[PDB]
Amino acid sequence: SRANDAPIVLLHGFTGWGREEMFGFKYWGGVRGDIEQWLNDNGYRTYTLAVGPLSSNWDRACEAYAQLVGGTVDYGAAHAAKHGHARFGRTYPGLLPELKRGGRIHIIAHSQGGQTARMLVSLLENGSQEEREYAKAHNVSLSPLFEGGHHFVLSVTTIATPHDGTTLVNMVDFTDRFFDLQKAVLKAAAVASNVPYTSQVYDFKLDQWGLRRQPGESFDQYFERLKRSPVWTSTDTARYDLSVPGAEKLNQWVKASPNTYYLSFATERTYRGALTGNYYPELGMNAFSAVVCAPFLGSYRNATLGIDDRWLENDGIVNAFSMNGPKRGSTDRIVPYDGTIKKGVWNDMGTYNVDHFEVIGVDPNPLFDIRAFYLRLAEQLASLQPHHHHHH
Ligand SMILES: [Ca+2]
Repeated sequence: SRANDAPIVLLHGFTGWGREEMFGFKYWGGVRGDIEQWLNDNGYRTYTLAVGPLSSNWDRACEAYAQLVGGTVDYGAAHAAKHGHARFGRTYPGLLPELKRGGRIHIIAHSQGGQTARMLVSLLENGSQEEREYAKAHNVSLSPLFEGGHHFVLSVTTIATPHDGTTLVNMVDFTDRFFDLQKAVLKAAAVASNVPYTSQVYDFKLDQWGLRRQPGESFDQYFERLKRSPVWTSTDTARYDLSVPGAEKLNQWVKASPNTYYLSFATERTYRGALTGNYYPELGMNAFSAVVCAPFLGSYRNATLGIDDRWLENDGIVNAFSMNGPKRGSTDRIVPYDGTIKKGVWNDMGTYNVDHFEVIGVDPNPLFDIRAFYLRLAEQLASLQPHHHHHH
């Protein structure tokens, strides 16, 4: 039964856009519909975050905070100076001013969005010691996000998240395939990549870096410039955070709050080969992933980097082994779901036979009851108790 009234907030990964972008083709629902609308219609108040898809988890968290409470994005003086980007970004009206009033939220995140959510919670709770100290030594102002003490998040749900990174980033032609992936997503929403569209369409939100598609520039050309930009070349990027070392690093500081519930969902759309031990993509997997990404993910081994046979099963984009929760360089606890949702630990809700894009409806899958998946999820989050009790 309903035990809390917190609103649900949806969060995307290395790909994603606002509800008004892509001519309305939703990241959350894709060809299958509108996930946010489905939840709202069924009585679970739901909102959508849109943040920089290629940006670091840190930038994304700063953007999320501001998008939630309202205001101008504050990346932190120490952080901005450390990476040579702007300190202030876009201004948001704020989706949930109630947060400043004691309200809470459930975050449902997909792909890299899971890392962002974890980071958000950490910053909210603990702030940033480095930002606090930089503020004091330089006499610069400080965003509340870096103070700590905030309690807005009742839970975090991650779906197909690379908590321990994805081996996809080790592909020699990663840079080109990655951007071709973006092109495939554009293709899914019936948008061409060789057309200099005058409407926005897909805003990558690179205010901090001063980058944006110009008049007369198609996505193809825009991506060519991005590839040579700091959002692809720096350590303050999705590219880095998505990597096995980059993830481990993030895990070294981004910890599970003992005040928040965490749910994890894994995905797989592969089959094992008997003679090679490798994993192959199943019939139905989004075409781009099956041809370009899956073969690699299910065959790439690296002993020195710790990548072995447990890393081969994948969802076409991320290794399944990486989803149940942070493990590399982490102190977080992961617990297999036993009918009871524990606090401050990762509740491994299992593995689902869906690919990276089918799970959000971007790639069709008629055997996947997407509406029921999310409704079941919403009902489960709504049943979370704001404070459980110790019993026999
Ligand atoms: Ca499919």
